[PDB]
Amino acid sequence: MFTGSIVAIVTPMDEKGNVCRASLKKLIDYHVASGTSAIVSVGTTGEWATLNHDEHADVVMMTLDLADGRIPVIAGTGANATAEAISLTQRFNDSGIVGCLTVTPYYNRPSQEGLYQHFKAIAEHTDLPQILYNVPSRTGCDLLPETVGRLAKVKNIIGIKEATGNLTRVNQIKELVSDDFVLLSGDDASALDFMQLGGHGVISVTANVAARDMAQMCKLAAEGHFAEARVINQRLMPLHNKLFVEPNPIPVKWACKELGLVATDTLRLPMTPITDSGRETVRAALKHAGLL
Amino acid sequence: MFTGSIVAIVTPMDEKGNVCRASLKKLIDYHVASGTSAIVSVGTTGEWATLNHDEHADVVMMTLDLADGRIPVIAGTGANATAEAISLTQRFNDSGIVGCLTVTPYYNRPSQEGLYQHFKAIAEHTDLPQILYNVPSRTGCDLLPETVGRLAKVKNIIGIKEATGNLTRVNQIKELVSDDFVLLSGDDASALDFMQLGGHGVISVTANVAARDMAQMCKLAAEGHFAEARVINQRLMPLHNKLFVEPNPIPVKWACKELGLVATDTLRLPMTPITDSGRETVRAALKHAGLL
Amino acid sequence: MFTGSIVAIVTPMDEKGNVCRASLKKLIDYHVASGTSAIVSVGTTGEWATLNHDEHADVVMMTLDLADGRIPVIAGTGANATAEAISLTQRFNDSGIVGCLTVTPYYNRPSQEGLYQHFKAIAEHTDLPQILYNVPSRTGCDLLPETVGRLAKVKNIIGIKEATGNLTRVNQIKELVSDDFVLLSGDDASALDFMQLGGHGVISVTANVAARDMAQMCKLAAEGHFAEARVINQRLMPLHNKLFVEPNPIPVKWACKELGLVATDTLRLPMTPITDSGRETVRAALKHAGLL
Amino acid sequence: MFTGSIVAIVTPMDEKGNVCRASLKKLIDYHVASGTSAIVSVGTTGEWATLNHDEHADVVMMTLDLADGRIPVIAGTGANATAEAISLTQRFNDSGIVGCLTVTPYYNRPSQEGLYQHFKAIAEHTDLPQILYNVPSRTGCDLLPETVGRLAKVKNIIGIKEATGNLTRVNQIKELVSDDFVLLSGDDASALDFMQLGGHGVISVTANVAARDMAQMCKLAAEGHFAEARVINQRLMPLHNKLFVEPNPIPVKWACKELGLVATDTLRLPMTPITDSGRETVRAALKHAGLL
Ligand SMILES: [K+]
Ligand SMILES: [K+]
Ligand SMILES: [K+]
Ligand SMILES: [K+]
Repeated sequence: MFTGSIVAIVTPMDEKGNVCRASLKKLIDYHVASGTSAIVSVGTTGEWATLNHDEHADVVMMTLDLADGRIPVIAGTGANATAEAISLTQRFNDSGIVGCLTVTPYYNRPSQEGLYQHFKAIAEHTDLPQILYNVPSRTGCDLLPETVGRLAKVKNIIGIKEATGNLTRVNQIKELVSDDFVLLSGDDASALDFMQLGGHGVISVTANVAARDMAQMCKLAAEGHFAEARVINQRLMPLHNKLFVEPNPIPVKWACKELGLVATDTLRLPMTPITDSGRETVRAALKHAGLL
Repeated sequence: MFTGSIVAIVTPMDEKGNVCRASLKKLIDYHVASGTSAIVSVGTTGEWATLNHDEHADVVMMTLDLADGRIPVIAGTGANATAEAISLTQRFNDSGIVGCLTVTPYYNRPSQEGLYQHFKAIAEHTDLPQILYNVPSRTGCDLLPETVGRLAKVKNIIGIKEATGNLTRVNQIKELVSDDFVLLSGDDASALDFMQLGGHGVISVTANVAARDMAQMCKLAAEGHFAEARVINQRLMPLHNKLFVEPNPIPVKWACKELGLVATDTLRLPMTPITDSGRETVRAALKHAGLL
Repeated sequence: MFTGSIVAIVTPMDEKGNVCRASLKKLIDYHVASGTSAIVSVGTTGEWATLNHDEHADVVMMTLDLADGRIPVIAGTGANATAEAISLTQRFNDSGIVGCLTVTPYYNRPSQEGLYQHFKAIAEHTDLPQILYNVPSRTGCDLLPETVGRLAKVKNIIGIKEATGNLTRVNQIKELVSDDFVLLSGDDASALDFMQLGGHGVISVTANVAARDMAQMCKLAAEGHFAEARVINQRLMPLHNKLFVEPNPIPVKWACKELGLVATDTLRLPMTPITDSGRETVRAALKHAGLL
Repeated sequence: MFTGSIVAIVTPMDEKGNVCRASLKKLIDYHVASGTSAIVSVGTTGEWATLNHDEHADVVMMTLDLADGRIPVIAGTGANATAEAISLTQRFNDSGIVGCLTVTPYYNRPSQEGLYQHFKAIAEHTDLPQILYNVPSRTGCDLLPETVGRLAKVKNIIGIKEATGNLTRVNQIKELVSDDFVLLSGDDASALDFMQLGGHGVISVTANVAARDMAQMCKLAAEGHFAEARVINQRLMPLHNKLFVEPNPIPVKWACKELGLVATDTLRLPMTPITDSGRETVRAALKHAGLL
């Protein structure tokens, strides 16, 4: 499922930094119960950066086993070398995931033609649906609407998570792609605006701690009831901002711990424990949302 | 050494995308003859992003073998995960390299405290000298002078490659570190300016194809002969700019092939072959520098 | 009238640089006939910068005389000194204009508190409605939503022309102001998006040459018929971009001359005549819009 | 001269907002005693934006009278309209000023060809030496090195105040102009660096309150004594930063009052009185420099 509120799920860890199965089960049950549309497993918010390939596959497989067919799972699968991206994607074929979230090559700053070849080749070598992920603040490269237009013609490239926060991209892309191509916000603070402009949903950090309100907001937006969705969005707006007061997923993991959703807020270096000042800003945002 | 003209050497490839030993030997001999001070092996310009860790080590080991003690070799060794950077660096202990060029975590955008802990931990698990590498346009992370100052206190963190192109950083860092911390430019176009402000050399892309000019420029600079140095700079300025006309190392590999320094200009996806327009551009720059 | 398609009208000049009454009459008749909502006289596109105070008042008065009650007129009235802004605004009280478009102080980069005091004082000293004008690319200062919220409480401050092109500002502002506060786009390329997000109209450059299509687009947008408005917007999008291929109003004046709407395309230094390359880009945009 | 430490002098005011002759005399005597090289009268820091053209001329004439030939006086003379800049400059012909600091048109964002024609026309209608002034953060216009090169050929365009803080510009301009074109910094924080790269002095805000230190810094710099110069720079660096804690000249006028150099810190709207927090900040900077 590729519409509505999709959670960019944390990968909960014990005090040693290893994946905590009990905490993950608690999160998945929460998402099933709260009407979340799907789970992105080992995306950015899932510390894709710091898990080894074994861990990355283990977390996705554990998420699928725990979900037990109750909610669809999308795996985070990008890489900055095209042969690697292909390789890692093969490993998930027939896993039970419904799709892959594949980021633009980071660090090596490819041309638009390079991006076209990269993603075309990934898609050629799988039957899985691919969702392109554009996040220039992290990767140093910006997948432009024209190139998204070229890629949307590839049968298996089915949508984009547009994380620039630049709302002009919504209708620049829409006009170049077919009506079944999915446009998903990757910027919680601008996501309601994104849907009002014609976007189809959000791949959300805030959804980790406010799943029901996120799922209701996105349904109201889909129905056209923007004034009603905006009431919910105004209560969540402090979280949408303050979950990035320190690098993601530091604040959201601390919030999940405070709510009792995970056992510990531990992350892997170079992510650091939340500062005291951060804890206070996040807890005030949680109170604004009505969660504490 | 860690001073003068240090080449960010290309990883020359065959048509299959694997390292070409004959071409690498030819380059290394060229650098020895040209007066280059050191070689950074499998840094950014050497396609660190698209070699796997074994391929990367094979290139470094081959480069050391071929250098045969005639020219010092520094290995590119970043990772965006701290545990992984430590293992990946450990592999070169007792290899023969003289130090490591370690990049700031890319994509995950750690805090300055996070950067401090990452580099401190790397430095504690090795005896090799570490040169920090700041290139926010690629990494989405900017290692600020205050943090460099804190890290320069760690015994084996010995210098920085400052690739922002922001010349104010030279004296901001110089005032916070001891007189033997090395400051190197990572931006060819501003490197002579960077040395004029107090920097000690440059880790250069342009040096791949103008090694003698780059070494003579840097010697003059170190001797305080800036007007003289600048005449050489003006001759090379179109190269300093146009070797980034398309994403590095696309232009510089073509240039190396056009000069007879390597057998093929092949790169790995998502890097693409140079366009016709890019060729003409780089060819005019080579003509300007007197190399063609 | 402060809703719909409002034209940022050129000030047509003869070959000597003096205002051309016959050309101005032709434009005003065209706007009356084409369903434009109102005319902004001597705004940015009207070369407010280069007219002396005598000329500025003369053009507004001539525009009012020629309009003859058929279309409302808004005068451009900003200044970067608060006493001056007050002074110039007094001169239009009882003129027959319906309102003033008052820009944020340019060059001196005031604080948000400074902006608050500036605009509060202007509004205090007139009965005329004031429309705030935010255009940081021109002024060096950015009137933020919080400050717009404070100013919207002043009885006479009735709306804003938001020219950043940053579409997140629409609902940031809306939520802080009352439902009768008018939100007007000042960025033709993003103006339809702006209205879809809840904006009320556009103060438009494109409207100078495509008045009817602009007026129909804005009415469809007001009715909620965004798919229909977007068809028109897609035909106008080359003009929305290419009217800024050289500094405004250079391209739009050349376009008005090409259509026969004004006698000459003359501007005042430091605005320069359109280049040949500019003429060709603009004429292709006009053909795309169906106007040539 | 047009070299060494040149003060961008405040226009001290009474509580009514008009020039305070007693305070201006005291400042001018202070500069003569301190070794300042020249005074820029009614530039940016002198509130050029909020004086009318007569008030501006009165200040310049009073400054010359009070200077009594002891220290050269340059007048701020920009306009964003070419015809107006020419008239406004003509007024100072035979006044006694030694030259004019003429700003790039603000707000109307002319092309480089437009900037060339504007400055060329100004220079042709006067015999006074013109110093170009590039400050895109205030003007929205960036006068590029290539254009400076073209303008430096005009006999009485004699130098540039480069207030971008972009240190690469020093050598880009120096390579295109003759050895007697003057390059001055307009950014206190980077001015010593700018001189280290080949610049000839600074038009300084900090010099209002640390005139002796600034003059000694600039002498040392001109003599090649950069380490010595830098010790003075480090003492003044918090001032160089915090005199812009709130919009210039809000901090520097408060500082002048706190030092007993002027009678009141009054400014004209939209400049606002300094906040309590800003006072404490600037006071700590003054303490650091040893001036309080
Ligand atoms: K498709
Ligand atoms: K050290
Ligand atoms: K109001
Ligand atoms: K000259």
